[PDB]
Amino acid sequence: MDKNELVQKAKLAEQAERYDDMAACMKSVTEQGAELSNEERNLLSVAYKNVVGARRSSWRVVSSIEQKTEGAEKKQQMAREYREKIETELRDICNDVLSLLEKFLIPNASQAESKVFYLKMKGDYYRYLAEVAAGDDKKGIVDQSQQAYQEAFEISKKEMQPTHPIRLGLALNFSVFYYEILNSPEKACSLAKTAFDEAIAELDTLSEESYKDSTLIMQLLRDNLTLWTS
Amino acid sequence: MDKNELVQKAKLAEQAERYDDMAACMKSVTEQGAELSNEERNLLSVAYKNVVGARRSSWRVVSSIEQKTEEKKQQMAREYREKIETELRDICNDVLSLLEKFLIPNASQAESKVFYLKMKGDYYRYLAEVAAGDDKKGIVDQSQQAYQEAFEISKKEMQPTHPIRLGLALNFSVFYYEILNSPEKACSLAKTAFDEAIAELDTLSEESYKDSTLIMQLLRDNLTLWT
Ligand SMILES: [Ca+2]
Ligand SMILES: [Ca+2]
Ligand SMILES: [Cl-]
Ligand SMILES: [Cl-]
Ligand SMILES: [Cl-]
Ligand SMILES: [Cl-]
Repeated sequence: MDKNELVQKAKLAEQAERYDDMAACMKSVTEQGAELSNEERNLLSVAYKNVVGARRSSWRVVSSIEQKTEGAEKKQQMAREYREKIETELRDICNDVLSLLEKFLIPNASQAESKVFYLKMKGDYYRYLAEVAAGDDKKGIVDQSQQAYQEAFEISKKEMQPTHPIRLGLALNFSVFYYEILNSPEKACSLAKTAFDEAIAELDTLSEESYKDSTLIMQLLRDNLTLWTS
Repeated sequence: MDKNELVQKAKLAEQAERYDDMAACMKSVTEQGAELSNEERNLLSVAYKNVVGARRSSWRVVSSIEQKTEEKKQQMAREYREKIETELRDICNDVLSLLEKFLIPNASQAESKVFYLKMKGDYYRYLAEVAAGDDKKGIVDQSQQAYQEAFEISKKEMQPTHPIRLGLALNFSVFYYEILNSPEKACSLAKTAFDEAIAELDTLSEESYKDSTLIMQLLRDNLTLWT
């Protein structure tokens, strides 16, 4: 009921691996209208990542099965219908997150760190809608994802250090957007490489707190470069 | 809606790791009242094992947290445990109702009789893990009686290397160790099952050797742990 009580409840749900309970708790905290602490922001993000992620993973298995059944018209129809059922769940999750971002999280974000984080998150959830969209609505959704990422990108470039894990994480996800959604491997590689190289160049300005996360994300950036290069 | 379609939906749901959907499909298949095939009963078993399993795992983390508290936090942990318990009991009672109404009555073979009686033992055991005081003694006896009848039929009708007989021995030994706190009985049961399987090891066929030997390894791992 109370804010602090809902946060302790979310942490308990996290430990129980009951992420729908966790998402419900952090949604309620967000809806109280106060700016989320760094802890609360991370709890919200973890909760919804796991809720949407379960559907994404399932949709990837059912869509793959649907495509890899040629002659079975009845079996393919079942897979198609189950895929659509899963899509509807996924869309409702994404729309709940995107509504929270638009109504509470983005307008209340009083620091560049926070604003970049939430705009990146907006980019991610429009990207998850884009993964699942049919041709008519897809171009619009893809553009919404790109615009969110692009605004996040410009703010992080202006306000944040190249080694900042949120700036690096944005570069990772935006490069993935270009590769997987926009089919633009050259743009994806150049964004990823530039982010990696800028972090390498400013290796002095990197504190002992965000020293691990930063270097882990840099490794992921370069892993994508080597993968996409072949 | 038709059995064959529901079975295919269950398999789809399994691939998707959507186990509530899978359990719902196999529940409705069972409720048509025809004896389940080997494939169908295994789908039902996997579905509900995962559905109850999620609650059991959650109940193991929230119960522990409640234990290690000194406060408002304890009452929150208690109430969340109780909520998880309610879900868990409703799952177990669904499975146990399917077992009483459909599965155990229609079981035409000793193999399937043992399979379902073991299952009955398992789901009362999961209720026993979560019971306190009055109800527990009664819950524990139902588990034990299900296992005991299964055990007698398996010894009579199945070879020591049969995976269902071995799996029963494993779960019944775990019942003795974890529910009845009878470690000597648990070890004796597990040791006998392992040794008897080792002694008749030419009585396997190329199909079931992998499952049998995996359970044998789990039996011995428990013996090593429990010593
Ligand atoms: Ca859940
Ligand atoms: Ca599920
Ligand atoms: Cl949940
Ligand atoms: Cl969950
Ligand atoms: Cl499900
Ligand atoms: Cl599931």
